[PDB]
Amino acid sequence: VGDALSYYVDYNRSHRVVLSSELPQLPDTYFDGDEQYGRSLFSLARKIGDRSLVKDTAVLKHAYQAIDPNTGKEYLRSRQSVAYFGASAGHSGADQPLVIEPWIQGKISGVPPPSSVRQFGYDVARGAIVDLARPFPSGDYQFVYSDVDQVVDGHDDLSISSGLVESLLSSCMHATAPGGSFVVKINFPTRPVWHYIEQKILPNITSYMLIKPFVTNNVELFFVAFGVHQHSSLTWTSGVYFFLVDHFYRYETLSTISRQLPSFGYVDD
Amino acid sequence: ANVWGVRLADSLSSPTIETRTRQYTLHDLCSDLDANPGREPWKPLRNQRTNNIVAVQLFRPLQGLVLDTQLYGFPGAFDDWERFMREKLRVLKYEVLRIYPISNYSNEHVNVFVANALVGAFLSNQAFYDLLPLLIINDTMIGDLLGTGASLSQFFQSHGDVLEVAAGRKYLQMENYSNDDDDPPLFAKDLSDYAKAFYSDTYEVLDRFFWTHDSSAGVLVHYDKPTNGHHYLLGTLTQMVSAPPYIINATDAMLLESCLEQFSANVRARPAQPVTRLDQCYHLRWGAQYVGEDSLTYRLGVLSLLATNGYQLARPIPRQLTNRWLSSFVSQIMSDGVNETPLWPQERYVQIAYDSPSVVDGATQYGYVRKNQLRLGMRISALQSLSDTPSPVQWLPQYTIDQAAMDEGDLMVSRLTQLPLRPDYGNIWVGDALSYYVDYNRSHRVVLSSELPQLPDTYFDGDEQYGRSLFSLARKIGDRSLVKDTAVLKHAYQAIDPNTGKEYLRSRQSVAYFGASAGHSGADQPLVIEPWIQGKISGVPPPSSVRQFGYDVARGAIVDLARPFPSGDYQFVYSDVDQVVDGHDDLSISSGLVESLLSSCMHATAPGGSFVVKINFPTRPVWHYIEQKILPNITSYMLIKPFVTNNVELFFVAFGVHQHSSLTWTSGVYFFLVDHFYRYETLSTISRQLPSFGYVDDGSSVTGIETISIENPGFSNMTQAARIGISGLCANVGNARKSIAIYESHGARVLTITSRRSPASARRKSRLRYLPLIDPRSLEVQARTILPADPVLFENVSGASPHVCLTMMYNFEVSSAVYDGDVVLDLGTGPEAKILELIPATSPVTCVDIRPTAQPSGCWNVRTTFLELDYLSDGWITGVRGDIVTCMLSLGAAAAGKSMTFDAAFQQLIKVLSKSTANVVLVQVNCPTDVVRSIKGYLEIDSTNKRYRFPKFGRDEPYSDMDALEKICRTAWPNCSITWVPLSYDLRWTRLALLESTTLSSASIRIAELMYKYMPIMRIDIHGLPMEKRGNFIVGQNCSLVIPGFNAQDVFNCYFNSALAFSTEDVNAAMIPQVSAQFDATKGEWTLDMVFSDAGIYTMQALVGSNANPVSLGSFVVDSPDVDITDAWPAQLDFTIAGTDVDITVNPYYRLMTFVRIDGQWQIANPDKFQFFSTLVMNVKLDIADKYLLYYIRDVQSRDVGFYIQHPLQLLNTITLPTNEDLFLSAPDMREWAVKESGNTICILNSQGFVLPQDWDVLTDTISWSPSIPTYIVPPGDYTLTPL
Amino acid sequence: ANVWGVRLADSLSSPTIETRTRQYTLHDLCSDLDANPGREPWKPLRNQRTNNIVAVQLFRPLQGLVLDTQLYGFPGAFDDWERFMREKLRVLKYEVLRIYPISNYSN
Amino acid sequence: EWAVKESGNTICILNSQGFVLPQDWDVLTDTISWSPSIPTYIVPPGDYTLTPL
Repeated sequence: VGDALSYYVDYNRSHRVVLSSELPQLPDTYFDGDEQYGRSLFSLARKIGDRSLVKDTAVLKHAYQAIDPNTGKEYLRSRQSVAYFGASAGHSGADQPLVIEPWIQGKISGVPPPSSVRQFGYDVARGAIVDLARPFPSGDYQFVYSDVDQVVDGHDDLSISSGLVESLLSSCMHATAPGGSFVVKINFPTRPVWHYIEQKILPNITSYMLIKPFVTNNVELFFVAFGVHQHSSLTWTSGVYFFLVDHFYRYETLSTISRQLPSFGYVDD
Repeated sequence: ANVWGVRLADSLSSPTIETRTRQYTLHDLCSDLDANPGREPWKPLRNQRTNNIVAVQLFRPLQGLVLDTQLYGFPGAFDDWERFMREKLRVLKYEVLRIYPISNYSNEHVNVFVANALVGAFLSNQAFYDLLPLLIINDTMIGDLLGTGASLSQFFQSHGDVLEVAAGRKYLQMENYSNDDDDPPLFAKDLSDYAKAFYSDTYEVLDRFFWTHDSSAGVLVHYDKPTNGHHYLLGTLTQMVSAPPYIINATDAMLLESCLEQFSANVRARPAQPVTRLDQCYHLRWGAQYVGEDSLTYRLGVLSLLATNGYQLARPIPRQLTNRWLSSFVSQIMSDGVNETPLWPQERYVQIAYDSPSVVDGATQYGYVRKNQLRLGMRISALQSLSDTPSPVQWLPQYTIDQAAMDEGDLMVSRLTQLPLRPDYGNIWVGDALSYYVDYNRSHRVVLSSELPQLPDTYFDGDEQYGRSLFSLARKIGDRSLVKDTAVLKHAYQAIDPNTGKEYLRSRQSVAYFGASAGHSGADQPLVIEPWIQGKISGVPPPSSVRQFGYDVARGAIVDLARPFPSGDYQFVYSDVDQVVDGHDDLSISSGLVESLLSSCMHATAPGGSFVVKINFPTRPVWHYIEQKILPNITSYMLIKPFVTNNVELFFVAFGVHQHSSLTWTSGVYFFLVDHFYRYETLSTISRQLPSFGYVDDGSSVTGIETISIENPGFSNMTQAARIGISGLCANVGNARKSIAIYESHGARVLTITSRRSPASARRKSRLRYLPLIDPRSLEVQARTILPADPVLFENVSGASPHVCLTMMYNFEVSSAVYDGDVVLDLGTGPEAKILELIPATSPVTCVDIRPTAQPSGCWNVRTTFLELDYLSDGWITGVRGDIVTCMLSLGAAAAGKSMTFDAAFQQLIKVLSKSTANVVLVQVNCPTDVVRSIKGYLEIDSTNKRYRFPKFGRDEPYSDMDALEKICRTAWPNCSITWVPLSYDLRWTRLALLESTTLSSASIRIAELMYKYMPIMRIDIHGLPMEKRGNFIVGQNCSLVIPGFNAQDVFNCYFNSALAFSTEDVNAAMIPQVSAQFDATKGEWTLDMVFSDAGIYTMQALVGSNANPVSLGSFVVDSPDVDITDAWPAQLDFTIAGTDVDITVNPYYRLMTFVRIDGQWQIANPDKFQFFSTLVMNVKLDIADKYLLYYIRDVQSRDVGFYIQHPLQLLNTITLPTNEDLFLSAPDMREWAVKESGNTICILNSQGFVLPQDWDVLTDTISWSPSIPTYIVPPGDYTLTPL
Repeated sequence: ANVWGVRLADSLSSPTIETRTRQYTLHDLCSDLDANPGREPWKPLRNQRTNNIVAVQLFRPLQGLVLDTQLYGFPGAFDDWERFMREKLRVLKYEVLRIYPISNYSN
Repeated sequence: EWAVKESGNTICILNSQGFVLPQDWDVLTDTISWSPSIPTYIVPPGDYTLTPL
């Protein structure tokens, strides 16, 4: 029970350089039967409000505190253009993410309202239906936010998982204007993914940050990219290393536990 | 995915955990019999509309109700039923406890079968006592009964090792039930005997049992968790009619209900959440030879199989079922089509695909078989439970390399369209009205009526009328005659008489309203009057009285104002009297009346007074008449045009009547009219191309609605016909806004796509050779409901934002600058490539931008190539072909992105274009074409650091000075001809809005026009004829043009918005203040020396040859004077009726006027408080209220107010007050203000029950901005005003 | 304006545009039979003084009422009439759809 | 609702239903208040005091 906690990390030049290949991999058993059971039970027995909200408000507050050295001021300024990639109508009957309205009305401290917010995604209501994994008609946005999900049934399908992340990332880049920033939610962090970002993205962004709003036990992650389309020499750091290691360990230990509990609505004999 | 009419989702999903079974104990029985609030053996079902309980679902016991309903004697109301049941059940309970004391039998196992019959017999008054001894199980729930010769065979009888047990009612219908669409389906399980159950402890036996037993009806089996032991279900011959127009058999029914129940569970499947049974589907075991491959009973088997294997319905299944729904579903199941899946029914056993999620085979020992070589290439994932969406949603189609014949497209469309149909038109134009005016100016060049523009001789042609009517009908606005009157009235009240330094129209004068109309509104008079008289109209003080005359009067006198009649002298006569004409040859009559009306006004207006006369059709003869018989007898005049509908209607105002003068028509008048007529003309040619107001769209009109609807769509697999159509529609509207909807209609699920076609989309279409097919995925995934909406032509209701309008302005120019065959090179093209809809379908293009396009490829008719790259980089242009280059809204932000200066990027751009084949270049550029002024809220400029800031996007862009840009071009192309495109007056661009079903707003447009002055299009003809600017191109100063390359016999024409500014052929008849034409034969250079009176953009054109051939040169800009201003106040202030004089140092080019911002609106300051005269002096009467109000001085000489000058009289606010002088007091506003003397409250202004203090006095004519509020004269003292 | 007792105005005036005809489709029929709030096949007429609905004007279908009123068994109150009609019309609708499934005859 | 006072003289009440921006006041483009919903104004020289209600 209770509010959710957030774990994060950001780029620090003074940190020792690390290569994707040295970063922790996603457990090869993450998709085994019981592993799923564990994650489900935990999810069901967890008492909390609308999830997608707590998560968004969280990252949003964090991303708004990032300061650009070449300005001494925030990468995310108020009154800028926004795009919410993968917006969902939800059964709540709000017809859009719960974050939006509060955000726009300035009810969220530390996160000043934007100028406008466009919504895209298959499950949209106040937006346009599109396959964000491919090019589509839109403008330039100073801030792109993507809660777009990645789905996989088995482990050998992680190829697909990662592949979409690639396409999503790329799509964001193209949609984000120069000097802007974007966020991309990643369901299953894999080396191939870390490598890709490393090779094709870190070198073209001023800074980055990783966030984890802990609500349910899983590996889900939030990658934030600041100052887009500007050559740099960024790389994975030690902080990142440590961060992930803890991140995966946490999950791992909780799983082995929740895995020993009874079915949700079981019959005790 | 997709079987028959039913569409399945692209993913599978199934439950993983099954509940562990719990045996029934005596305790439980009694507890159930108690029927306590939380745990009753029943559950009520409500009608989804009315919400009344119409039926109950029974649990255990109560599954024994098997006899005629008449025997039970149940009441009809639910709440009564509960009592009835509770009571009887109680009695029975004790009967049980008497034989089995809870003290000793509480944990014993009870025989469900018996339990059920017990209650069931007792509730129907049948012998029940002989059942009790069997209530507690001896050794086998079945074995126990196999022997017995007790109770009725109505409950159960034995057949050797088989036990026949009667299936009891599952649902008990209440009284309210009515087979209503919104009533719940009961699947026949609400009637007598709907099935017979046969229990045994082993299938081999049940099977052999049916060797000698009819099974024609169908035998079902639950191989998962047999509700009470292994058993087969035999359907009876009863049926369900609740869901029309079908008649379902118990067997089919049972199948159906279960089948749906699983299809449901498959979606709410959560790995850690257990369900009663893994597979809820009943499987047909015996008697399939009576069912044909085309019977519901068969297809249900398929559906059942799918559901078991994990398929999910693409359709949303309500939590509570209703007949209408079931009816619909069944309807789909029975529609044409085929079984797209690899699953077929087999009595033999249940087939589980190798790659299916289900796990039953691992949880049961008999019944299922998993076929290794039976695979469904489907991903595993549950479904998204989305709520229903109240209005259609927008959809952006993405395309694929697949092609189709253009014909097939159009055909499929016409085969799927909902057309014809009458849609709601909507509104063409919205927002307040704009006013255009002009007044007499001695310093203007004299003009004769004969030189003024005539009314189009086609103004009365059929279509011309149509146009004007449609425009009128589609225009959303309040009472017209009001807006018009208030308008002119405000304008006429600001006219000042030199022989007085004060207004011609003073307050409290006599008025007469000629041609007053009663109107259908029921006001019985013009709406202006009352507000006017009560002083609710700022800047227009109330008169003394107003008399009304006219044929359609109510509060006046009926007369023929065209002839003499009994009346007095009026200081101000206002005539909204109409002039009517049927044909053009009748204009004689039209004009003739104007003559008579004018004359009549004159005679009715007293000397020194003024009058207004509305003129329907302005003709030379009219202008001439006024010229010859009126201007010479009036001090001054003015022309006004409140633009509401497109027409030529005009308002002529005459001031200081009956006083010899030498007035004449001026240049301003000329220009004015010319624009006036042009405006109309261009709008007409447009509105003339729109559909009838309330027309029926059959798809003929160039501008209309496109819409198709698919019944029980199917994508995943064999589509085409569907895919083609959808693609076809997209071709017809291309780039237009498209919205979809998924809903049920008459039993079928429907997909409806709606959009709108325009002449533009048709352009793109004609540019196609083949029809590009869309990627259905975006739709295929959709698994919800989106309610449809009624079609509207002009959809939006706010009217295009300034930004959009602006965008269109640019786009328009592009489309008109390109002709057939011309090759195009557009830089910074978007992914949608709107360009394609602008340039001709015969002109090939090359689109360049960093971001990849979303457009198709091989489908084009003429070359259409897209490139991924930075057009600003070096080395690539070389290989590219081009004739005309375009770069609209890109270079600016392009630079901002590279942290360059506009100059920098522009220079670069030019350098790149330098090595091109291009002859012409059009570039939208961030550069001021007039004095710098910010457009609050839309465009704010930083003089210091060259930057434009657009608050609507939060962007920052740099800009440069005209000189620099021109320089940069000239150095590159010395013979280039630079021409800055003029649009702040031309409305032709509007056709890219109206003809495209996009509503326009008067305000939005004006703003867009202002922004253009700082974001103009620079058109460059590289192989042109250069001009040399030398003078100081500012208003009222000396400019000079040097034009080489011509002869002494060649002429030049300078235009100013389609208006001829002057022609060297006769410098004496020039609308400009000064022009000089010289030619230096030695050099071959002409030198034009001029002085302009109006700021803006002028274009040059030359006529060469004796035949005179028009050749265009560039255009130049004439900035406005300095917008600097200062108020110099004296040392001592004057709080007397004389007022204090303030020195105003400002250029005379601008006309001033004061205002006040009250509650977010601009109010014209009272003309009796402020007085402007001659240097410039402002006499202002000091009001105590001034300390609570802030006035501003704003320029008015333009079609816009306070643009160049908006100076706040701050010193007026901070003036200090005299504690020993009689002061002037008026309420700051409409609120209640507390007047205080030394902190001592005296009274409260604007309060109900206000009483004028004895020592106070009232000022004859008020000073407050609002005439309704009076001004007082307070005695010396220290006052303070506090609002409440 | 002036013939007999009727006085005419000094001007003439006439419509210029005629509506393009639309053929009736099965879909339309059913939609009409549904008689949904906005598009019912009838319109009530009120007494200009009392303002009570005293009669209904029928459209299509419903232009087939040609037998003795006694045969139809219509109620007397308007609001009751609406229900009465709505219900019967519904029944008929399905009868139609049974022979002509919307899936195939909608257009 | 906060009562803005100038030399003890109540001027207006912030956050009140029916609040009307004083003529000599001005609005700051981007607010400063911890809560973006609350706007920042620019008041003329004077001795101010805020009282809550």
